[PDB]
Amino acid sequence: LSWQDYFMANAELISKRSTCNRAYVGAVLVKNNRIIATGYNGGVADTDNCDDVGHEMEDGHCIRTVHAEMNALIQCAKEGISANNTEIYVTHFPCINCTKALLQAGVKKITYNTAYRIHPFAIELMTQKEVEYVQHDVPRVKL
Amino acid sequence: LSWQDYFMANAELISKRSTCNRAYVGAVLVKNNRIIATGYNGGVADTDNCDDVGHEMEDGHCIRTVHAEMNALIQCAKEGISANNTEIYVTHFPCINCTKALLQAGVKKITYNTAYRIHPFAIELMTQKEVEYVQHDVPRVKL
Amino acid sequence: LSWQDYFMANAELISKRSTCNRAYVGAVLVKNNRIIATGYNGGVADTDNCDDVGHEMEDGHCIRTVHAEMNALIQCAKEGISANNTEIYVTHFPCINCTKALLQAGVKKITYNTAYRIHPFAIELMTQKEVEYVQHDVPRVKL
Amino acid sequence: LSWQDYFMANAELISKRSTCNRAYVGAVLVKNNRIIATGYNGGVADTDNCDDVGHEMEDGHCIRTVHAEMNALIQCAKEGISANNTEIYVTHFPCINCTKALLQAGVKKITYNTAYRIHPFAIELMTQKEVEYVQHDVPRVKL
Amino acid sequence: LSWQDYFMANAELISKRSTCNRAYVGAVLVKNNRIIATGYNGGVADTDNCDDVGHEMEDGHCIRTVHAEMNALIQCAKEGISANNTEIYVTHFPCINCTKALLQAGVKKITYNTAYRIHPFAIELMTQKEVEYVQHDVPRVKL
Amino acid sequence: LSWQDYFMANAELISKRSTCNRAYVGAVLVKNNRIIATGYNGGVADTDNCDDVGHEMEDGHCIRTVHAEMNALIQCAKEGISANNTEIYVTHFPCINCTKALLQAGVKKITYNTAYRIHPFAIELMTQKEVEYVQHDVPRVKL
Ligand SMILES: [Zn+2]
Ligand SMILES: [Zn+2]
Ligand SMILES: [Zn+2]
Ligand SMILES: [Zn+2]
Ligand SMILES: [Zn+2]
Ligand SMILES: [Zn+2]
Ligand SMILES: [Zn+2]
Ligand SMILES: [Zn+2]
Ligand SMILES: [Zn+2]
Ligand SMILES: [Zn+2]
Ligand SMILES: [Zn+2]
Ligand SMILES: [Zn+2]
Repeated sequence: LSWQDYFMANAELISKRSTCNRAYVGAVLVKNNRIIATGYNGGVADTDNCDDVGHEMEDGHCIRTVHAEMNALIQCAKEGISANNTEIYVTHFPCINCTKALLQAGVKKITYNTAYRIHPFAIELMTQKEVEYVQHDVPRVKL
Repeated sequence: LSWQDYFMANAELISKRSTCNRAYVGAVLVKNNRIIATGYNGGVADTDNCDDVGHEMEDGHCIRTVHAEMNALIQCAKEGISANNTEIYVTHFPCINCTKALLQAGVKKITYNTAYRIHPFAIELMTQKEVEYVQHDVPRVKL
Repeated sequence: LSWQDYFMANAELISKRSTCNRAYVGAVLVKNNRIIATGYNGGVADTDNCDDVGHEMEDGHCIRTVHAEMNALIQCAKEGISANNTEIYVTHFPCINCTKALLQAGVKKITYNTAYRIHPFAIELMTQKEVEYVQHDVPRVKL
Repeated sequence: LSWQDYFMANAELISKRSTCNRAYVGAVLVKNNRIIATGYNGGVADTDNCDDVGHEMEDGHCIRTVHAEMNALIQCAKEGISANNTEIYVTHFPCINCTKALLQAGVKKITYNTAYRIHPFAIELMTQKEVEYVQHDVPRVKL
Repeated sequence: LSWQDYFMANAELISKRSTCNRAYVGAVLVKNNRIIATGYNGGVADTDNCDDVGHEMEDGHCIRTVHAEMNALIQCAKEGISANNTEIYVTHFPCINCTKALLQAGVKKITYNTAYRIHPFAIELMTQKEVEYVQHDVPRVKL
Repeated sequence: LSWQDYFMANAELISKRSTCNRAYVGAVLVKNNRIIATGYNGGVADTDNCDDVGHEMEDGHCIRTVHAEMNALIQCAKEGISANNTEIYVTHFPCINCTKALLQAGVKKITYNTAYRIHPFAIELMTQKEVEYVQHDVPRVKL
């Protein structure tokens, strides 16, 4: 059982905690192969959730949640734990907004399981910032 | 100057470093009267800026920059410096996503200078999450 | 999955990285619902492992590895990450020394999956040191 | 008065705090010639001690205590202070178990005052891990 | 608006908080262009001040205050935030005492706005310690 | 030895590393019974010392060294290690500036061995700032 799997497996698990059916996504922040922070698709803590009270639409989607990736980053900021020089495992490739946050934060590698459309600017930023992104299936597992 | 005047002064001050024609924003994160992190309208560090190579519009908005509020938080993350129970001073009241991010980060007060129409969800959130928001102008300052 | 199910899941998960034929153990140190450190049946990092060069028996026990519980704590030490008032999830209940180490480290709960005969001194200790110990199975998990 | 002495002297002092006559041993963890953690031969804190209630035998010795070396390491884990890249001063060379812990922790040098039998595996591990161990008498001192 | 200005401007602002008219001086400790600590001319916190109760003379001056520079350093020590490898912006060049403290602390650059007489020993120490000091006017600013 | 005896012992111990003929001082900063930082009569690290090149008198006092009390605090600053709510053990009671620095740093007790005439302002301060000061001799110690 490799770290990539151990990590990519944790993402899929955490993504199940998404508090808004519109999207199940999980993210894990690793440093020295050590999980430091995690996140899934959910809104502010101690706040209603698209699950209990239904979505919070605004011409389109339940804007109620904070993206998993972002949530992971916020966990570092709230818990005061450095994210610079880390890598990340995400169920889906980050949207353009998160991609900028992750990079700004100092994340040096994006490991996704799947991805609809990777924003071209994402790719540009990643290139300029010299950050690699790699697909990596979710390992099938035991009891 | 008062503490508020000193902080809001910095908000207005740091916003001047913005690298995007379209907006000059500045955020100051404070904990126990100490500026711990800041932010302004800027893109990912070490990447082109709407300033040097021009904007990256897409739908009518140079999507290059990262909101000051966020950058201030990202800075916290990136440096392991905690933003739990902090207070923010911003030139303009946060958009709905920054609001979420900020509350999720653990900030308990948002002291703004300018403000359009605070999003309804913003208040629903600040209300539930018991965060207070106050207006305060930029003290006129000497040298 | 429940929080317990997510943690005990990782315990069982990380134990798979063990490098010693004779035992597959996995420890997950948790603080405020965040996995902060982990461990599995492994020897010193960057040294031969019962896996590659075979066991180092002496009296009938490959003494190469370090107990998962410990490695999880050592990881805490090595990274300056605190283990005070944390909670541990382990595949098998701690031997008497790990029990001591864990309590001395400041963990207040030991959630195990499997358990032989908890040492009497173990209970004397957990009792005095007011640490609680709970059993919980590994949730059956998908992909 | 050299640091080696200042440190080796502190070990002998702390070793006097051993809470079990069966063995008086002290240990000091240094980083940048700065004491970061210490330990002596004693059991879990806020627990009985071979001193007050007599030993806790198990076909041999009072298993009641945690080895000084280990205790020092635990202090880092409990207090959340990094031990990686540190050196150590111990009244006696570590047993094979502690030797593995210290190495795992990232201790880069063992300074002992005395030593019965250094486990061969200890020497092997230390070699593989490129860690030096040196004997160093205890300086005689003043008032 | 350059960082030198942003920083030198903050010093002049903080210097206005001096709680003893005999001297208005402010200091800012920067690391990675990030303010980490600050200080002005004032006495121990939660103590009287040459402002409210008049000076505390001793054949010369109100010894009641702690120099701004020193206060900044103390803020790091009290708040537990590393000052090694930082630079500093001060309204006035440090006296010989502070100069030694700053250097000991690990401050690698002194940026002053003005300076009466720079103690020769200061210059010597700075040279031996390879630390540069630079004058830098205070930028004139807005509302 | 008692805890006090162990700490005051170190104070007297570390003062022996002083590099200035004229005074041998030693400060031990303690938090929850752990020596966290120390100091002795020494100049800036990596600079000539009254010991090697002779004193730097000016008005009759080798102004080279930095007071032990301070160096202990500077060490705290330089290493990000907090000195809030700590306790200090010193060979000689602090001069008025160190007293200020120490209180401002957040230490709540000053356990000295020797003491000339405590400055009046020192008491005014320790009184207001509710810091207690105690005398205690250096325990006679063996090897
Ligand atoms: Zn939803
Ligand atoms: Zn996103
Ligand atoms: Zn633009
Ligand atoms: Zn925004
Ligand atoms: Zn084996
Ligand atoms: Zn064990
Ligand atoms: Zn015993
Ligand atoms: Zn041992
Ligand atoms: Zn005054
Ligand atoms: Zn000064
Ligand atoms: Zn001298
Ligand atoms: Zn002094």
